[PDB]
Amino acid sequence: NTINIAKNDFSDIELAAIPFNTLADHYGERLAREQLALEHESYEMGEARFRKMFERQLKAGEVADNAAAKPLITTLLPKMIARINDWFEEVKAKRGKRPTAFQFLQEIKPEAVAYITIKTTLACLTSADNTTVQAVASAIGRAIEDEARFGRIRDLEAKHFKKNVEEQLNKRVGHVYKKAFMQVVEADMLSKGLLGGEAWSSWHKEDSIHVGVRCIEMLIESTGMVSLHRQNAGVVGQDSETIELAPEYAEAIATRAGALAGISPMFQPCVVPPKPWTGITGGGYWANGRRPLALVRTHSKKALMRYEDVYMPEVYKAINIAQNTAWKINKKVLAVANVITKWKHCPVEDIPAIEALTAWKRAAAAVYRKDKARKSRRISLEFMLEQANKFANHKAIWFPYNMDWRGRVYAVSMFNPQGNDMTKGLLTLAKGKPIGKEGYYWLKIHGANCAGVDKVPFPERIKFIEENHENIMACAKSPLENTWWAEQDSPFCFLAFCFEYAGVQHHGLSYNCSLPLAFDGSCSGIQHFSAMLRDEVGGRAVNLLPSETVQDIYGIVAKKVNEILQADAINGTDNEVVTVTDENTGEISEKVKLGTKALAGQWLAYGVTRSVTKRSVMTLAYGSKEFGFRQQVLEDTIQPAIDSGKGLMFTQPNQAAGYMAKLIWESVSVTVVAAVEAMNWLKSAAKLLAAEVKDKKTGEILRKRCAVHWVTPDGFPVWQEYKKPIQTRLNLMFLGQFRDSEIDAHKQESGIAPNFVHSQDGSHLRKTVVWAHEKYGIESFALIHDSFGTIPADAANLFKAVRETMVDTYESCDVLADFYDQFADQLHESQLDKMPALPAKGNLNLRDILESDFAFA
DNA sequence: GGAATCGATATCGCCGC
RNA sequence: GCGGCGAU
DNA sequence: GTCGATTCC
Ligand SMILES: Nc1ncnc2c1ncn2[C@@H]1O[C@H](COP(=O)(O)CP(=O)(O)OP(=O)(O)O)[C@@H](O)[C@H]1O
Ligand SMILES: [Mg+2]
Ligand SMILES: [Mg+2]
Repeated sequence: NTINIAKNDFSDIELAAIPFNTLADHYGERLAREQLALEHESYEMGEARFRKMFERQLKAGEVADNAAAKPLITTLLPKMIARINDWFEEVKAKRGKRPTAFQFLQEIKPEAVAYITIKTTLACLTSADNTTVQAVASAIGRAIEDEARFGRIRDLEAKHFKKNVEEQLNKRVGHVYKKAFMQVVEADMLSKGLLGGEAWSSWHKEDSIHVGVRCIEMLIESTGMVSLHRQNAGVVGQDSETIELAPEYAEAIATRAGALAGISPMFQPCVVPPKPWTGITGGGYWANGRRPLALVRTHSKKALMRYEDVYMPEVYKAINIAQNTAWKINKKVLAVANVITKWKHCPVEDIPAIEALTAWKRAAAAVYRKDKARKSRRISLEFMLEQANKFANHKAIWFPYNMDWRGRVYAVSMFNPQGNDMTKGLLTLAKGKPIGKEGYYWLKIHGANCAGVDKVPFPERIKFIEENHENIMACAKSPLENTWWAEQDSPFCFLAFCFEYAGVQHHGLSYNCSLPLAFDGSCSGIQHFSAMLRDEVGGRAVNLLPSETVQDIYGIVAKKVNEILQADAINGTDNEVVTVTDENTGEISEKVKLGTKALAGQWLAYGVTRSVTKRSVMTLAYGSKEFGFRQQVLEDTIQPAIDSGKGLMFTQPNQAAGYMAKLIWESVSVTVVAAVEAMNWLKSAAKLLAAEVKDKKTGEILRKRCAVHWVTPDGFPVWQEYKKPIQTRLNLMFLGQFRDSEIDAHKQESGIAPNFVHSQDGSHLRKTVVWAHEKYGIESFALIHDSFGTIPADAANLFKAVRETMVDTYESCDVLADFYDQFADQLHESQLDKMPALPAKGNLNLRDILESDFAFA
């Protein structure tokens, strides 16, 4: 019984009587009457959102795992753990055989029990009918039992062995299986590890009821959450004492849930250009919803305020400029999806084209997930395709844009430009230009990108387009009769285009064409680093330097690795049988340690190509180094290998993947040395600044833990402040939640590298939005972090504006150093030496960028 | 110092138990 | 919180 | 299960 918010609350955002004459005037009565009734819906779609989710929270008893009920259990668990702590001193300070519950409740951490009760309590209390203290008490015990039993595993026996457990534990969902897991763990733990009995088999259902009853007692004692009243006293088959939730506390919830359901808005797009950003907040949507948009998406309220008075117009315009872009539904494209999705889970998934256990149960696991997604993935489809259907007859729709704490612009709504193929393919720009002989040279280029040809020179890409002109046309003539679009690396977009490419043919270059051609960078990551350090080797790689042949970072590190293989294939170490005794069993074993010489043999035997290197290198920007590739190598190619038929050669999977790692790791830390250096330098910087330098002779705080802060080239300032709570409260099979804060130096030193590049690309895009807006009449953009698009016509320009906006930023500054000046005077006296120097620069000439056909942006 | 522990892919979003 | 999805 | 790097004895 939740306080329906859908009253005077949402009523707030009045779509007919509010100071909205501002919009009316500016766009009209209808659109301004629309924008507000929409926004209003968003919330109405937000409340509903909350209810149905809250419905199944009660309907499974998980009403404790709901933010609506978590504020009570915060003042409710201190009262209850204290009373059980006095009660343990009440019978300990009194001779005579100790109560039935007290023998057991002396095994499970009291705090735990304390909670265990609260939860399963409210859970059964929200059941259909059965609330009797009989079944109730039975439940509580049932559970507490489990925790003293399997919590001993996590306490002494698997002190470290638990590592191998935790993992498969969390992965296990639902009370049942989690138990299924812990019993089988127990049966093998005493079968090898620590020995003893199982003094829980003596725990009769009686013992269980006993526990579950003395607790509840403690519960109505310490608190009044539940009043223990008699149900029809004076009857033999009706007089049963039962539990009821204190009407007061029930209101707390119904109320907390009420106000909650009103801050989860379903952000739609706008009917009228968004409300420019004046600062910090109030931006994007127009109404004054009980959920304003922040300029920046941040975690802590204070962190957002640090912006309030900051100056940065370069930035405020970017958002605003970019946010003004008008788009429209691709009415043609949509009636294609409107057909094929109603005849297929995935319009483009299947179209008629021309180690025993640990493996059989390996693929079995597959077949499970692969169907999880196929159903989650359609859950998102059904959404888009709906949104899309709402706004198909609208003349033009707009998207508000925030930023993440590090810069990056995002749209606000759910259905947005930064979608997936299908998504992006329903979205084309509202104002067009006529195309022109140069505007169409780019339609076509795009068309080449959308079909997968993009690592071959632009004429080529055009060759392609032209060789298949008939096809394309086919598709655009009749889309449903031809699946050639579909099979294309980006179908729904690539078919976006085919309807344009046939508009050209029917109207010659005078064709008004609003479709977003987009210029994607190579690996923004390495790029920036390689520029901010003039690394010609590296830039070459991401195509910072112009070339005739599209350079492919993966393909080249592939290379550098095949070169090491063959070098070990001839020299290198030989095998080696080393003895490995198990940590749990103490059993002796024989394991031959494949040597470089052979490992390679295999590698070579398998067939190393771009595809064995991609992921590792493409994530190299987020941190992964030598260690993290193993896992990747192994599962991204070694496993699916064996599990595919090939893989024979993979005698020691782990060893083959331990090795390939290092190879990769050596082959990239020489191709993008830049990225390597810049990242590590940065990583140092943050470590230091994270540290809590003291004197271990006073154990005195010399310079507390410093966060990290810098300012992007376009005026944006980023604040890397990762906080870790000092709490804790792990539970086994039920929950295990909440119980001040401090900077978590690890998170801190981790997230610098990525974040920094990530705020940087940030600046860069915000600038090209501006630059190419002011300097060239371009007023219509497609923004995807590292992907800029515009209409066929302004296209020619964009392409250059970027290669421009870029070289400007790297020429004019050295964020690396600038970044120094930022913390420099914050490094305590003592650490002034552990801070390595800014790596030397290179011989790259940024100005080359301006002529790199392939480093689009 | 030396032996004992955490940790290893970044930010945004949606959905779900 | 874990799971999955999707965006770079 | 390698590499190491930071913590407490
Ligand atoms: N290990 C990883 N973890 C998370 N996201 C990853 C990832 N590896 C790749 N991705 C994402 O997956 C996407 C891969 O798309 P692809 O089309 O395979 C890459 P690409 O950069 O166009 O090169 P390609 O043409 O060689 O495929 C990237 O957009 C990236 O953001
Ligand atoms: Mg690609
Ligand atoms: Mg990526």
